[PDB]
Amino acid sequence: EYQLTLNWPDFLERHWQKRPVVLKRGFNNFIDPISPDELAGLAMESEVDSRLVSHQDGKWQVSHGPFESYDHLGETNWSLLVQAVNHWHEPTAALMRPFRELPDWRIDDLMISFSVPGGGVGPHLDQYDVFIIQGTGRRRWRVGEKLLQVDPFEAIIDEELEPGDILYIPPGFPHEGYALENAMNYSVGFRAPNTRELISGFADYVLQRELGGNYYSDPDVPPRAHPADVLPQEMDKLREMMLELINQPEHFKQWFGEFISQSRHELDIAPPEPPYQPDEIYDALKQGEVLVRLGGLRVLRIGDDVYANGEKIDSPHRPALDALASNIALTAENFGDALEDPSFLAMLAALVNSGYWFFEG
Amino acid sequence: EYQLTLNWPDFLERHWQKRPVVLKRGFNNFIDPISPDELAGLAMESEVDSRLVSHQDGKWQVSHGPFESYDHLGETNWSLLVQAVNHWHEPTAALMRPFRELPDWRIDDLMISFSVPGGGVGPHLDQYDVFIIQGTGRRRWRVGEKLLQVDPFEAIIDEELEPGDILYIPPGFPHEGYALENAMNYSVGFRAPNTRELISGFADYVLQRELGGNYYSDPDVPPRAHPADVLPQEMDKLREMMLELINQPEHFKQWFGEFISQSRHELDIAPPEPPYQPDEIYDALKQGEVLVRLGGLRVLRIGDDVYANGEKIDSPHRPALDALASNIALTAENFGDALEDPSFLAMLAALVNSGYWFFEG
Ligand SMILES: O=C(O)CCC(=O)C(=O)O
Ligand SMILES: O=C(O)CCC(=O)C(=O)O
Ligand SMILES: [Co+2]
Ligand SMILES: [Co+2]
Repeated sequence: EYQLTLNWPDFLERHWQKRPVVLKRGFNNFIDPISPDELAGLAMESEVDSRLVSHQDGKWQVSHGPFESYDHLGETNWSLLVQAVNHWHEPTAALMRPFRELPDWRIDDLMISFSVPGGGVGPHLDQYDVFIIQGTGRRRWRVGEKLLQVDPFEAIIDEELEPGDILYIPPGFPHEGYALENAMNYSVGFRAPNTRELISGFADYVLQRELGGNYYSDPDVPPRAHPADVLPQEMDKLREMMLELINQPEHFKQWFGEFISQSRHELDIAPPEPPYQPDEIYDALKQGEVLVRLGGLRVLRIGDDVYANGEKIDSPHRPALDALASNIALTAENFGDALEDPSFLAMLAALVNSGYWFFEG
Repeated sequence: EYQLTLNWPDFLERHWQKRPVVLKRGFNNFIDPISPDELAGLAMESEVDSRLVSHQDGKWQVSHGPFESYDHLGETNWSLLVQAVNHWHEPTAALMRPFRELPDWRIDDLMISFSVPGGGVGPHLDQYDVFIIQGTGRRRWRVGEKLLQVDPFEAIIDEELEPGDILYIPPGFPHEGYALENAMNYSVGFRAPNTRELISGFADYVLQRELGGNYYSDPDVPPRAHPADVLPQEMDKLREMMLELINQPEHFKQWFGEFISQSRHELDIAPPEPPYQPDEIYDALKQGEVLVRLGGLRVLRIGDDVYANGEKIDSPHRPALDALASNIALTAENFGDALEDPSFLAMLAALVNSGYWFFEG
């Protein structure tokens, strides 16, 4: 397992969502989980979101994958960036574990860039927190003060990253990175909803479930000098209906569990055929087999319920469920007596048959 | 003009959104604004929403317009119902004026039914308030107590309506009406949003305007024993973001003005060609011409702004604008000095060119 040398309370107190910082030797003896060639290969696949970025003579150029080849690209001034490699490559997903000191619901995916000297995407800022882990090679990273693609900035951090160095950047800090030597960078990205996404999502939920069917009612309709007027008390009442629908706590929790447990990038969903019967799940677990969560699959506990990729999961076996949320790899011990409950077993079978968890690989 | 004999404070105190009631002789010497033949003719048009409802030997049958003919229908047991005749026929729109004792924003449209003896749509309840005005002929109306198409009920009102009688029904009271003699009924309908429609609309508004771009921020991210958990304080914060976006008062007002001023039925939008220049509007008004609001067009005042068919209207000429909201027919006096303001004139020209108001007809 990858192991951070970070002082976490320090980082949280001084840097998280406050100030960028180079974590020198964040990882000791850093070994890359994937090679440039493997990355390129991955970028050859259609299910994978990737891009190639180039710059020559002052002018940029972006291409989107999949790429049939790379036959002629150049020695310098380009970079291949692949989103969510952790959805497609397990060793890569291992890089994200140490960052579980921060909450799962806030973590996004892992983006990998390979760059030849000069390669990079130019000066910009992002709306999300990011840890950029330096793998093989070397890159110059610059970060300016809080103000996509921005004007040139005066740097407050200007560093050459070495294998195992990590650059943390809060949202809104302009930054710029380019390779000095053939370089792999691993961006553990975070994600945070905005209010627009929240109200949109919740509205979709309410439409789908046919909730909020209560009509404005006015047996005490107020008088007005002008019949076309809409009075502030009526407005206040309608507004209050809206707020009240939002404050129905159980519905709020269910909607948010479904909303937030969805991923921002395509998952490698491969439903088993033929489907698993509950008995197979039982037997396999009892025989000591490991149930593995699909890479990038979001699984979060909200109250007593667990939410996996948009689906709610409810069971009177609390520790087993919590095991589903916390553990990437699972064994019979994690579930305990819950495996004797056939309703629970059928639930696990449904999850596996959806391709959300798989045995061993 | 049609004139109600109703005691309005009584009706509001005892009946509005509380209890159904037959208003005997609501109108004196009631003259129908439209004939059965004209209604049928209207139902022959494609832009018009209508239906024919029949019952024979225990079994119902519904057909939707437009109808090429009525050649063979029967002497009995059917009814033609046309939605929003006030969108298509001015004398009909005149029936709605007396009901402006209730707020414009709560009023819907006017639906007209013609029925031969036995004709009617059967026992049902509605989610909106309605005044059913009896025109020519006679109908038996029954209304049961608060509980679409319902089981048979024990009536609390069971009356034969005569020309000029009006049956008021609050939402949720089952009712049943059928003709005794060839009968015209005029339903002045009301409408009230539900919470689902409100949050949907507001969400659409926020998406369209790109509002709510503020991201959840957690420099004070709370500790947890389990990394997959989502804590109640974080939930409370997200919820609070939602509520706060809803409570931005000016945005709330604009969104609601745009939302509520839309009609539930197709309008007769006929943009003039060639378009009116502001000067023509000025001249026509100055010469004494009458500017007429399009039938069914919703125009409502919210704060200082006026909203017409989804469009916001802002002008430092308050009385003129208020005139746009309150008056169906307008003359130069209604606008006063505002007509000397070319920005205002251009505004009127835009409204007319959209077909929202027209000169004289
Ligand atoms: O790995 C890279 O070079 C790019 C990382 C980055 O800052 C971004 O794409 O937002
Ligand atoms: O005019 C009619 O017969 C029908 C009125 C009514 O109750 C309805 O359609 O909801
Ligand atoms: Co960036
Ligand atoms: Co009805």
